Amino acid sequence: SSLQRYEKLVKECRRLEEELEQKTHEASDASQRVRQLERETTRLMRRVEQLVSAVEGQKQKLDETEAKHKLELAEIENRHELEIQSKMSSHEEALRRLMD
Amino acid sequence: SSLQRYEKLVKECRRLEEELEQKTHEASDASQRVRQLERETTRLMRRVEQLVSAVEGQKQKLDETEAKHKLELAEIENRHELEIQSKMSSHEEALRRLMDARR
Ligand SMILES: C[C@@H](O)[C@H](N)C(=O)O
Repeated sequence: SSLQRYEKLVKECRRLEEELEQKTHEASDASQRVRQLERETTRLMRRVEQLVSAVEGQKQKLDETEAKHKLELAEIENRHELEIQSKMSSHEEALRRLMD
Repeated sequence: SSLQRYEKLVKECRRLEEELEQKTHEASDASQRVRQLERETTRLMRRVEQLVSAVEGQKQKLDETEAKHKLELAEIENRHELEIQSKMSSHEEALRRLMDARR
């Protein structure tokens, strides 16, 4: 009776002490895992941020190559039309000097 | 004394029980945060692979755009050479006919 009731409560106290020890080891294991994952997430968010800046940089660079090319084309076209006009001018002076 | 001995052990059992519940709650919060981190980890990893693929796609588009620009420049030079040759040949015909006329 009385001794048995007391030893049953002693045994429950020990069961709580051993479960507490187990949960302490598991909480320690979990904290190792959270810290490991937080080091990964922060490292991931950084490279994502660098890659977004990279994509926007390549997109800007493509608009720049197109802008330079369209200008190069316009300069070439202007220079060629003036060269053709120069030939026509020279031809007219030649005809004027030969035919008087 | 028998009663007092049991009641003192009862209070310790409450302290341990309450301490186990606090540790149970802490483990419950921790393992939930792990699961959220594992989800965010795969979500971020998926975006890294996307952005890397987007980078390689833009680099190929850039090289082909440069290649296309170089072809268009060569075709412009070709057409200009065509027109120069046509102008100079028309001026030579005009010369030949006008020198014939004044003969
Ligand atoms: C829980 C405890 O108080 C009880 N005496 C038992 O035997 O489990």
